[PDB]
Formats: sequence, C-alpha cells, structure tokens
Amino acid sequence: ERPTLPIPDLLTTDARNRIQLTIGAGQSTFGGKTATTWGYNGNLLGPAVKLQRGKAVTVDIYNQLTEETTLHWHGLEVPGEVDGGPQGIIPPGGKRSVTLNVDQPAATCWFHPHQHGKTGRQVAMGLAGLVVIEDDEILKLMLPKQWGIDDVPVIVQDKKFSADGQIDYQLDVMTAAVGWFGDTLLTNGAIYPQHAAPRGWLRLRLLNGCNARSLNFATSDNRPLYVIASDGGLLPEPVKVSELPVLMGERFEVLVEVNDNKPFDLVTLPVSQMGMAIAPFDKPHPVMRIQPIAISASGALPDTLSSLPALPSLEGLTVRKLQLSMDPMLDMMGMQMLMEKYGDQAMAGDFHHANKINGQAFDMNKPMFAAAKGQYERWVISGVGDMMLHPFHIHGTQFRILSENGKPPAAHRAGWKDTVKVEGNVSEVLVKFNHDAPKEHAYMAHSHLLEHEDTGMMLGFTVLQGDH
Ligand SMILES: [Cu+]
Ligand SMILES: [Cu+]
Ligand SMILES: [Cu+]
Ligand SMILES: [Cu+]
Ligand SMILES: [Cu+]
Ligand SMILES: [Cu+]
Ligand SMILES: [Cu+]
Ligand SMILES: [Cu+]
Ligand SMILES: [Cu+]
Repeated sequence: ERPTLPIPDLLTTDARNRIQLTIGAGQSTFGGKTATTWGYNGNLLGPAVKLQRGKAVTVDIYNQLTEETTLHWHGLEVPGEVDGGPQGIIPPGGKRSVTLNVDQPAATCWFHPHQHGKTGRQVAMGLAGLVVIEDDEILKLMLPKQWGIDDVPVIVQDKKFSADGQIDYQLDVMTAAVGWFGDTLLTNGAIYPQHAAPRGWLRLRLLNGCNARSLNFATSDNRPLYVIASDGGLLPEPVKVSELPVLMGERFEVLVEVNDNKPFDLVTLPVSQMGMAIAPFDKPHPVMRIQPIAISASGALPDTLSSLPALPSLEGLTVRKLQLSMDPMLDMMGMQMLMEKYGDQAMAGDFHHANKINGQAFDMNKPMFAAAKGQYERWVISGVGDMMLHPFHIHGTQFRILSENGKPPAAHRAGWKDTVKVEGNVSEVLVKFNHDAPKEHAYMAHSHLLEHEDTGMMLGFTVLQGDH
C-alpha cells in the first residue's frame, strides 16, 4: 500500500527559448493531515529544469507569495547578477527574468530561495527544485537515462509538524544553535514511497535537501552503491561504497543493481551529529522501497566515465583564511535546551547575529573581500574552537578539496564539489571564479546549515578582475 514515488516534471525551453517558474502557496497531505505548503509550478518542491552546456536559456520567475523571495541556482557557475543571492529580491506579485549561459560539465544541480534571514523557513515550507545539466560527453556513456523509470531523482528531507498538521518552523535559541530538525522523513515529498524499477541498473540522483540534518545512505540487504558523480559532475571512474554520507545541499549520483523477485529498501543510517540520532533516527530508517519490474532497460555501469584535470601547483597562490565561530552564550543555551528536552540520546555518538565569519556577522551591503577572476586561490576554512557541523558552500565555483576536516578527501569526494565538511578542524579547497560579481550582486560563502546562515554565518565577496 505504499504510494508511488513522485517524479518531478523534466522542463525544457519553449519556442521563445523560455522556461516559466511560478512560486506559490498550496496544500499537501502528510499521513492524513493537511498542511499549507509552498512550491515551484505546484504545491510542493518543484520541477527539474533541463539545460545543455553552451546553450542560453531565459527563465521567467513569477512570485505569487505575499512575501519577498529570491531564486539561487546552487551548483551553477553564473555571474553575480543572475546568481540570486540575498540581493536578488523578487517582489510579492512581481516577476524577474534571468538569462543563464551554461558553461560547465554535466551534473545534477538544484535551486532554492536565498532571502536574507529567512532561507531556512522558506525551504522548510517546501521550496526546492532540481537542475539537470547535460553535455556531449555524458550522452555517449550509455548510463540509465529513462527519466522517472531507471533515471530517478531522490530528494530527501525531514520536517516536523504541529498537532494541527501544519509545518512547525521556529527560529529560536535551540534551532539557531543545532539546526531545525524533525521526526518525519520525506522522499520527493512523500512518506516511504515505492519506486518500480526495471531489472538491470537503476540510477539515483540523491539530494540532501534537509535544513540541518546530515544523512548516510545504504541498502537494506547491503548491496553496494556505485558512485558515478558528485556536486559538480562525473567522477573519473565509478567508486564502489557500502555507505554514502551526504551533507546538507550535497548531491551524489549512484548506480544500484535491480534483480528479479528481490525488492529492497534505500535507507539512511544513524549519524553522530548533535540532535540527529533522536527517535526514529536512532536506528536505520527507510527512505524508499525499490520494486523490480520486467520492462526494458538499456543502461550499464561503464568502466570509465570522464577525466579530471591535474591539481595545479600550490606555490604562489593567494591564501584566504575563513574562521567560523558561534557566540559561546548561544552554544550554551541551545545545547542546554536540547539536553533538557531529549536527554543523552541528543549527544549519541539576541542570537540573530551570534554566528560569524572572521569575527563578522553577514553584512549585505559590505563584502568582506574581493577575489581574483580567473586565477586559482586556496581558501582555508576553520571550525577549530567549535563543536557544530558546518557544510561550507561557496557560490560561483565548482572546486577541488585538498584537505577535508583533517584528512585527504575520500575518493568519491575528490572530484568536483561545491560543499566541504568543517567540524572542529580545518579544511582547504582550491577555487577559481570564471565570472564577475559586483558589490550590488555579490557572491555568498556560508555554512549550508540554514539556521546558522540565517543568524550570521555568511559573507559576501566580489569578483572583478584578475592578473594585471
Ligand atoms: Cu544551496
Ligand atoms: Cu550556491
Ligand atoms: Cu539584506
Ligand atoms: Cu544566556
Ligand atoms: Cu557557559
Ligand atoms: Cu549535549
Ligand atoms: Cu557551536
Ligand atoms: Cu561569465
Ligand atoms: Cu548560498
């Protein structure tokens, strides 16, 4: 009796070379209770916008909410002016158009709001969509590619609800400290759905769309997952894993084997992050049921996928230090609240500017620095002196991780990424920005634990000129 997995529509340009996105409020049902929800072209979540490398598209965005919002293309390398950070306000009842000139490798990216101080609430209410970038190279690989049959997006999110059935979002001292988390897991908006998949190989495009919760994917019968792509695109070869940790905002594409008369579940395993192994997440928790079917499939697991360029020489590059911090009093009170409500299981395994980078809370009208254009830079990001998890994301770039929180990156994490783990230690990434970003439409760099972002842990930076 499980509902079928909802499939976002795959949306391409029309004869005018446009795509229309409407942002609005509607209603959804969760376990027989109605909730007010927000969506793109719909009442919850959104479509998957399909783009080709080297082709321009124009996106018309209609805000039919009664409050301001913005639309950011997470993972897509575009100029500040169309990046849709906090300065890209779309008035309630208004329309903004952006032209996107796609110039990066095939990848699964996504889109969501970036309204200043309110991003967590707007994502919790339901706003998220997907971007599918294709190029010439990926289409020659004979990967599974029937959308909604053997090539399927999997957007995983937690929410909590009040007794009246509404989504229960509060930015308070506990949530500003540890993040907004809940007791109900959704998969493309549904609770424990089933997906009917052809015998052979199934391609899952995994997105952790949670506000604050880290995930760790595995299968019910321990069959392996073959990682084929990260945030910014294909890896050089598939990497076989028994489990796959995924931070907030991260994407991975995996292939899994589907065999006759053997259903299995995709699950998430308990994580060690504060607050996130509370019941029902103290044990392995189901995400979706895979049901084998006997319709045609042509997809395969290739020996080779692509080629990564060599990491450049590190001598001579500009180094930028980014020190993350949390107000000791916020940490104090939030942790105490968490302990009092839930006890030891919560540790298993004015705060509106309390969270900072280099001693400064986000200033929308003062960028912290100007980065070079077209030149490699080394950015060193530290959570030393703090216990919380900071998945650190940088707009405008796909980067390479040199060191991740005390160690070289795992093989499946060594390709193109837009997020890096920072948690009580220091990480180092190699970045290059191909496009301009002025003071009036600056690039953001921030923790993707959304409650931290909303209470100050973000900076603006410009990109202007390069070598002179
Ligand atoms: Cu994002
Ligand atoms: Cu982003
Ligand atoms: Cu602002
Ligand atoms: Cu206090
Ligand atoms: Cu204290
Ligand atoms: Cu604690
Ligand atoms: Cu903290
Ligand atoms: Cu550009
Ligand atoms: Cu962002």
